[PDB]
Amino acid sequence: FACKTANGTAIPIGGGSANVYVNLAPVVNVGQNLVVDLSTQIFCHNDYPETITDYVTLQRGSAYGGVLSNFSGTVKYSGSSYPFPTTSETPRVVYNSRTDKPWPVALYLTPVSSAGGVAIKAGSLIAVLILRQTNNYNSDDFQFVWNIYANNDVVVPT
Ligand SMILES: CO[C@H]1O[C@H](CO)[C@@H](O)[C@H](O)[C@@H]1O
Repeated sequence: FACKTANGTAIPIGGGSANVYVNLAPVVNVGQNLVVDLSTQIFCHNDYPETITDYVTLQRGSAYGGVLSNFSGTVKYSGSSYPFPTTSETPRVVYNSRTDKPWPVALYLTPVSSAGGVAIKAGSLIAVLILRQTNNYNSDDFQFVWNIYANNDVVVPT
């Protein structure tokens, strides 16, 4: 089991960490969602589907910088919504193919009432998402840590 980003940054068997740089809607009004859909940028696969089933959760999602200060967050994982920053490990998604499958994580971030102006700074860390991979074969319990960075400013109109 290993993962890679759209631009080809890899985290190999056994886990590790990588930086993910995301383009964000440049203007987001109060009452609207800023959507950060990581399923278009993070992909994983099973290296031995003939014998092994891989299990993958969002173990933890943390918010940083402007997202922590200026947004009210929800994370959608494989079709179900949970609070973000997260309060529990998600259910598992099964990985059972050698063909790359997206990691079905999307953040939905809506501005809090106090938010206004540059609510997310370009280049800033906005989230850390921990992918936890286990299997039905051995005791492997690996963390794939995704550090999410903003590519651009996000303005919340006032
Ligand atoms: C062969 O072992 C590797 O590949 C399998 C299947 O993906 C994983 O379950 C395991 O943790 C290792 O990453």
